[PDB]
Amino acid sequence: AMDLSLLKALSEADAIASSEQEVRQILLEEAARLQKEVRFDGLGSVLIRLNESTGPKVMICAHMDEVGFMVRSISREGAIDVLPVGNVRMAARQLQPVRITTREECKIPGLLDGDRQGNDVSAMRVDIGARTYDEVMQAGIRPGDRVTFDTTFQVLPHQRVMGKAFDDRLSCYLLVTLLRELHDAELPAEVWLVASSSEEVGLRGGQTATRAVSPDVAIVLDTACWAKNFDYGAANHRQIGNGPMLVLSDKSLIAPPKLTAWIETVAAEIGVPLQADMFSNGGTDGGAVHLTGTGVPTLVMGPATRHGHCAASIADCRDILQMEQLLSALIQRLTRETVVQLTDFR
Amino acid sequence: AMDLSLLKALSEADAIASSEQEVRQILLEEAARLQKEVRFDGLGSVLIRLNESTGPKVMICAHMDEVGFMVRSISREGAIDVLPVGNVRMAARQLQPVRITTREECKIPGLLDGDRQGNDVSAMRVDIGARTYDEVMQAGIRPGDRVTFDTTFQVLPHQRVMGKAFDDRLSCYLLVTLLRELHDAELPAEVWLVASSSEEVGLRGGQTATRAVSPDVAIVLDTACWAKNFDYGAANHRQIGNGPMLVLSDKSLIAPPKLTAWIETVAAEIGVPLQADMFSNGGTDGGAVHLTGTGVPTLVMGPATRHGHCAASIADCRDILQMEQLLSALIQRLTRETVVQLTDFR
Amino acid sequence: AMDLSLLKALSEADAIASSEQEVRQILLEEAARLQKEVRFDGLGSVLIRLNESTGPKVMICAHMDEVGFMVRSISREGAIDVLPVGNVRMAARQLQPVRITTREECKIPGLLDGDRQGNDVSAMRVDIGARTYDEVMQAGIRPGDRVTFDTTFQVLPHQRVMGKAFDDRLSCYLLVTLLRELHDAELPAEVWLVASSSEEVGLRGGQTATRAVSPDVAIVLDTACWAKNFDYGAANHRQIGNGPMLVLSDKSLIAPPKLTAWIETVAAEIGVPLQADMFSNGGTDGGAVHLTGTGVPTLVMGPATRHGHCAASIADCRDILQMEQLLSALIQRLTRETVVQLTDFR
Ligand SMILES: [Zn+2]
Ligand SMILES: [Zn+2]
Ligand SMILES: [Zn+2]
Ligand SMILES: [Zn+2]
Ligand SMILES: [Zn+2]
Ligand SMILES: [Zn+2]
Repeated sequence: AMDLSLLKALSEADAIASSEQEVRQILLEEAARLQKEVRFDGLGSVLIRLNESTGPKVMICAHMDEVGFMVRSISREGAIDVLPVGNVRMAARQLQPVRITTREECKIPGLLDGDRQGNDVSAMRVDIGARTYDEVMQAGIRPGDRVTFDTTFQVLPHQRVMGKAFDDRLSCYLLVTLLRELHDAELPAEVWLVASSSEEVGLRGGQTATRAVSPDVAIVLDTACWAKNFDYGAANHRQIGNGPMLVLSDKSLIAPPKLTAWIETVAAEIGVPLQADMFSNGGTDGGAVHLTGTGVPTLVMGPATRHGHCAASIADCRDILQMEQLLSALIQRLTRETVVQLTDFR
Repeated sequence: AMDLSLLKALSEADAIASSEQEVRQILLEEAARLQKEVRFDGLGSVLIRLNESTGPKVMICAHMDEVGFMVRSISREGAIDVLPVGNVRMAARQLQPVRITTREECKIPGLLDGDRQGNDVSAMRVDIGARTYDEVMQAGIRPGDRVTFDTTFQVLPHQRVMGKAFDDRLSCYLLVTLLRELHDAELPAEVWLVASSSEEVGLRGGQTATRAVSPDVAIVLDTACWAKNFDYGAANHRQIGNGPMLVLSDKSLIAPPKLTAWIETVAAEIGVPLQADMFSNGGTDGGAVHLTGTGVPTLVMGPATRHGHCAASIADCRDILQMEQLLSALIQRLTRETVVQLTDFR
Repeated sequence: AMDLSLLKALSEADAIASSEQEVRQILLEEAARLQKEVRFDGLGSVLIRLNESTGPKVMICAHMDEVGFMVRSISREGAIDVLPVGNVRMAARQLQPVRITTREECKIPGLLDGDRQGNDVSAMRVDIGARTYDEVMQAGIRPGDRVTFDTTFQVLPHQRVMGKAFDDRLSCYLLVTLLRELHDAELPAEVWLVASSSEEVGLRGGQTATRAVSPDVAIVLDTACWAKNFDYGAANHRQIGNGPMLVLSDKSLIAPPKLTAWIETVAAEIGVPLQADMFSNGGTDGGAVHLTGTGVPTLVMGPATRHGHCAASIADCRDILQMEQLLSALIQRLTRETVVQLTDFR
């Protein structure tokens, strides 16, 4: 079963690096309802201790922030200059409905447009219909205000879903349903569920949250899409409906073969199909995470999406439920001896 | 003397980020034979304690991984899509003999080819003569398999050598011969010989291994070649036969003048000529290493090579022997008072 | 069965136009062991009379030479300038392992590199690690020395093989196995097996050897590959595993319909599938051969390969065995009345 109102709430929440209160508050409400202790790092990353165990520490990590824009400047004509926060697709920077969230938490709708030069779109502005600097000031808008795509979460035919911020609200969704499923479970590992701050602008909350937790093993949840959307050939290992992705490599991390092989054997036991994927361009917080302290065995997993870093992505509900199932099964098998065996280089 | 069978074993070993077992086992055999304690970081970096001393901690660091490719995908026709691991030269991605190592450690030879567009070569595929997907599966080949240049180590005239992975197997070679020479020596410093994991893909095993060791001083061993191979002019400071290189700067590190001055005085005492070099394009272990904790006085040194990040590099045996001699002499002189003198900013 | 040691010997032999002694000696050893008469043309082409017959003269022709390079010049720095011999692929002229054979028959390994400008790669140099002119002289290297790809012959999965010079060492291989099989056979034709000199540089040994033999009919054995390697569509008629190629046309020859029809009927009788192919870009022995004297009915056949004129090609052993079988069957059926029928224009 999908909780579509939770997925709607997370998708529609407006949260960028350093202003993630809308996502944080959802997570905090879930933890408080289940009487779970919440800790924070210096950046505001949410650290939820699932349980108490003398077994190995496992961190399951998602990012709270989405790609968007930030108010930079207001012109005398009431044009709102913005800069991108994260890698917003160049093709998603022209004539796009957006909304601006002010310090008083008011939301003002607008149309974003930019100048195109070849590949690149820069000099972006948001139009709220204002004719003066003062009209914008009156709406409560200020430099630093977050700007996000103006997308309503929607259900698609055949149990697929569409909305903004699936990178990485799908994984925030998974953190919550893991918490709901496993809050009273007897587990062989101590599990920390981490929603890290500010991933889209680099590798920020990932680093600090990992240090605060100090896991023995880490699972980073992120998503990705194939550039050629309707190419269902053997080269596309990011096809929605074909099961969770197991990321073998990205620019920041090459997954450890022992951990990869173990997860594959668990997925095969429980009947979850896996897509083994490699990122040619992208980075995840997998990179910063594994390089913490003296090194953490880490891999990246997640459901595939179509499109990404734009007004809307598409995901398949079965993929999401299967990731939930695989994560739970992995957690239930992560014994001290298992994690020792997966880190023995002799 | 040169141990050519050792250099052959190291050069011909196939080891990329996260799959360095072929090099690690060679290192482990050397340490065991000399009854030396071996530790690991979380990434599998090999940490060899040479001795016990109350003097300063000295780390000598080389990397285990080589540039290569990784199996990404297998088409219905039996084409094996691969992605580069590390910066493989663009001119080394077309019609190159390679071999793939499977999870069962079988080695399947193949021909790599890529699609050239201008400077760039991408969409790389390996051909093993297969006609179907299932033929490749039957050979044991899977996504994630390491792919390396199919190069046999060879002796050249006038005591020079040619083979793959000289970056950084020449430096792994140096770690071993230092271990063989100094295993029973009385030394003013506690020496750690570190073969770090995953350097070609970033600041990876270097960072974590340095933290595990916490040295007072670090020498990072790496190699480089001059782009204009037969220009023996004054601007080429990477000429084979002209002595070990002392790297004054690279993208990731500017060596401390106090440390470089000291090394220069030791080399002049023992009659080892040095080439002072600056990297305009490249980075090293050096960058990650010196930024560890509150900062480690660090420099980069090593034998020059011709060519690099391709099927074969060329090195001069005299250069290698002189580096070995300079490393031993530095270690014998690294007293507590020396390393305090070289770190005094007052 | 395949004689892999023979194919290895032929593939690994280093032989270019005017220096084909390594292949010629292999051929001479086979003929002597079977007490067969060997003649030469003025270029050194090897002419083997299989038998004595009053029937029509049949020539079966392969070429001895491979594409490679030739030492042109040695600089004061010990760089060895080379020029290509034959059409070496442009994508096979950069960072390629090679070896140089001197007049004393020593083999010095090296790395070839070239200067790319657009499509073209020129100003090729070989590096043997030398630092001076005199170092190269001391190694025995001189202008005129042959330079070949440094490729070891290798077995691939599913009974396929990989090595250099498959163009045209696969066909030299076929000459030898035909000689071994048919040395004592009673035949309706007088068969001449010809390994011609210097094909890669023009219409060279083909022309002169044909004149020395004056055949009534000629089969020229050569190989080709399809530019788009993994396109197994209907337009690729050079797929390994799909049977020997019958060349309907190339730049230098349009095969006689009467001859191609006959061969097609023989192949269908014995169950050998054929791929009918047309060269849009290439020429062969076929062109020079058919224009000899008052004209010789001639066609080109051979096993397909993948890749060509580079460090390594791939071939399918079944294709090679089927060509051997088709050649033997053609020879056994080539009666005086057959070859008169196939040349009657009235
Ligand atoms: Zn993202
Ligand atoms: Zn993400
Ligand atoms: Zn390198
Ligand atoms: Zn290196
Ligand atoms: Zn040819
Ligand atoms: Zn040919």
